[PDB]
Amino acid sequence: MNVRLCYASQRNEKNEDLLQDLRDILTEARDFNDLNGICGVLYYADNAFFQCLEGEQEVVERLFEKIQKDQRHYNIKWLCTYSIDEHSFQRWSMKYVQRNTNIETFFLNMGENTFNPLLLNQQNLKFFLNELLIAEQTKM
Ligand SMILES: Cc1cc2nc3c(=O)[nH]c(=O)nc-3n(C[C@H](O)[C@H](O)[C@H](O)COP(=O)(O)O)c2cc1C
Repeated sequence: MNVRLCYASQRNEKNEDLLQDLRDILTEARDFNDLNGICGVLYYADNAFFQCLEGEQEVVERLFEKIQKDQRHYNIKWLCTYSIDEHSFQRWSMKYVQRNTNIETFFLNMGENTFNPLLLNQQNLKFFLNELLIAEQTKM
């Protein structure tokens, strides 16, 4: 089974150098994901991560277990795991997306002015993933 797994987490602010942490996370993620048949997107804004992992169920669940142990975030909240009929994020071992006015417009239009993916219902999380898919990747 191929699956998409999504979660949200909090930036651990004990870590002072966020810019280097994001570089390190994306370096590690792109290396491992490429070697293990995983793709997806990492969204970062307002001290919170949202990630979607796509790939074979066992490798994706194993990677999510490893990510839970990572001291660069805390308060990991699993949002969904479902089987997928297409790999939407196959262009990227790990796409990087930051907040932009289109994503802010998306949240405002559906009434969620916190811009917090953790608050989205199943349908709105699918729409949020669409925004992350069409967003121009942020070059790190
Ligand atoms: C928000 C976030 C997202 C991450 N995404 C991935 C990823 O997609 N793939 C990956 O291999 N590592 C990712 N990591 C990194 C792993 O958690 C990190 O490389 C791992 O802790 C190294 O584990 P090890 O010491 O067992 O090698 C991520 C880390 C964070 C904080």
